[PDB]
Amino acid sequence: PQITLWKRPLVTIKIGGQLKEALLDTGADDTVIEEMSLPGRWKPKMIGGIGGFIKVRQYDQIIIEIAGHKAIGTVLVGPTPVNIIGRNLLTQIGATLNF
Amino acid sequence: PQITLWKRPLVTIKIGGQLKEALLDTGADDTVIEEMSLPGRWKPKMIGGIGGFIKVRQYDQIIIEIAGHKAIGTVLVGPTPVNIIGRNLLTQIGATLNF
Ligand SMILES: CC(C)CN(C[C@@H](O)[C@H](Cc1ccccc1)NC(=O)O[C@H]1CCOC1)S(=O)(=O)c1ccc(N)cc1
Ligand SMILES: [Cl-]
Repeated sequence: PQITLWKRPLVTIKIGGQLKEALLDTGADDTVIEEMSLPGRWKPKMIGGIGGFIKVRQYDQIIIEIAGHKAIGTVLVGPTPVNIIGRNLLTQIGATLNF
Repeated sequence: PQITLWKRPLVTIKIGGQLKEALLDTGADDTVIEEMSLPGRWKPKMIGGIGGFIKVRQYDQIIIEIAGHKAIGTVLVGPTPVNIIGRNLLTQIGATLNF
């Protein structure tokens, strides 16, 4: 699908059995999802941006269905205002920025 | 061009006669650049990032060249980790997300 940017590029995703809305973000290195429970071991990490840093839990090898496309990779779970799909998963679904 | 996301989508921008590096950021509503001197009066603006809200200076009708493409629009100046080209200017250069 070809997504224009007149508005936030939001899509529906499936993770850990729940349905959520997330932003397709080329500016985000890794994917970050709001507080939720995920299975497995995790390790703490700090990610920073506009406003500073937040502490997140790094879960590896998580499966996510992005707009009907399955993908595997690291997911950061923490107090983010919005669910963000980063480059680590955008690449897996073959997303590109065109102009 | 067609930009894959295996690495940060960085591009050269030309603003105020200077060459700078900037990130094509679909998850950013506005364009935010590091401290520098811009012409005209500014208005105050509050923007929200991953770590909270910050105060920036808004300059309108600034001429900016993004990867060789000329745009003219709003540019915010403040304490940002990297120069960010947000949706306000991406729409001007006709950028889309495809997959
Ligand atoms: C600042 C860039 C370099 C990185 N951020 C991505 C950006 O797309 C970020 C996404 C976002 C949108 C709305 C609320 C909160 C975050 N937009 C952003 O700050 O929008 C501001 C600037 C203009 O409009 C509002 S990040 O969230 O800090 C980040 C850092 C590390 C990881 N692993 C993932 C995400
Ligand atoms: Cl590829």
